[PDB]
Amino acid sequence: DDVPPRIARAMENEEYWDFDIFELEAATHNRPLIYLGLKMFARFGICEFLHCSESTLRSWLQIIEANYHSSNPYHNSTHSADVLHATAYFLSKERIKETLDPIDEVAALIAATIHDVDHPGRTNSFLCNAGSELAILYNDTAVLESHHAALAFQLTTGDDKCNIFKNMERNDYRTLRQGIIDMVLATEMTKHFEHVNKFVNSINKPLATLEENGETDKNQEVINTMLRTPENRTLIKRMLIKCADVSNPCRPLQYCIEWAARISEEYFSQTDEEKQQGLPVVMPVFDRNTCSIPKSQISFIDYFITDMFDAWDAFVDLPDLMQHLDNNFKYWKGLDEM
Ligand SMILES: Nc1nc(Cl)nc2c1ncn2Cc1cccc(OCC(F)F)c1
Ligand SMILES: [Mg+2]
Ligand SMILES: [Zn+2]
Repeated sequence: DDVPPRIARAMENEEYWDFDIFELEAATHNRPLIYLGLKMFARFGICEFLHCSESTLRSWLQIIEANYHSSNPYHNSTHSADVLHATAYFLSKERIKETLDPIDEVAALIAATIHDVDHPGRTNSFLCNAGSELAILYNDTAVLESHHAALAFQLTTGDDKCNIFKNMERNDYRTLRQGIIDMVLATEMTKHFEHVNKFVNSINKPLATLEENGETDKNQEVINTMLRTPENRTLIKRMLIKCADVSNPCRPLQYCIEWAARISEEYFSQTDEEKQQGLPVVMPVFDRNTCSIPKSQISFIDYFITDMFDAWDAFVDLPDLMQHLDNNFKYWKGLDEM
């Protein structure tokens, strides 16, 4: 409650898509997650649902944020707080509100908070080629995604101070734990097109078919019943976390550029280590000595962002994100000048 003024002023317009996440980063001194988590979890009423104290939530955010590595240019707690902001924005949209249940909202907001915890600033493919402890521990399969969810549950339930789940009932926790794990694991790159195509095929195309019939009261209930199944709610949750995770190209230009520099610097660090250690170079284009950041951002947006956000926008209606996406794409194209 008693927040200092600059951090309070940094968190004023957090329902809005335009949000100065880097000012929140500077004002909190690399602690944006704990302050933005407290406000978001309070506004959604999360501890009322989980029956946790404000003091149990505080310790939980603390130990989760602590295990985010500040030395990572991108994969630090500021990224998680940003993904929490985009997650809350999507939940607040009319289509998600009338489709998802309160337990899903709780699963999404916790999942955004924990989804990259203890990221080492290296890709899964780096850890497998290096034979890292977590690649041997997780058998080269979704190495970091399994670690994030597992460590998050180790930190939460391992201590009575941090366990925000301790006052829940048996069945509710099993359902909520399975929801979090599924959203955290869905962020793995190799499953990108699989999760996008399942969303298009099972949601967008069926929903577009039924919208051709009309705006009938009996028709809306068929649409409501179809979307609200457990299978389709899972597919929406995977899409929502996946979009929030890589929402930075749909941000205001000033933030879009900062996120590009951070993730690029992070991939250049891995490339310097791979050449030094003799490891196979998994991202050859991302070398600080040869990489055109604007052109790599264009390739990134064409490969992962454009179709995914096209489908998500067709479902949720996200005009501001697509307008920013267009403006940012044109900015990158305009910097060539050659
Ligand atoms: N602006 C960005 N540019 C680049 Cl080069 N990578 C980014 C960016 N924002 C997040 N990432 C991380 C990333 C990298 C590759 C794929 C990816 O996919 C999202 C899902 F498929 F895993 C996310
Ligand atoms: Mg991740
Ligand atoms: Zn992430």
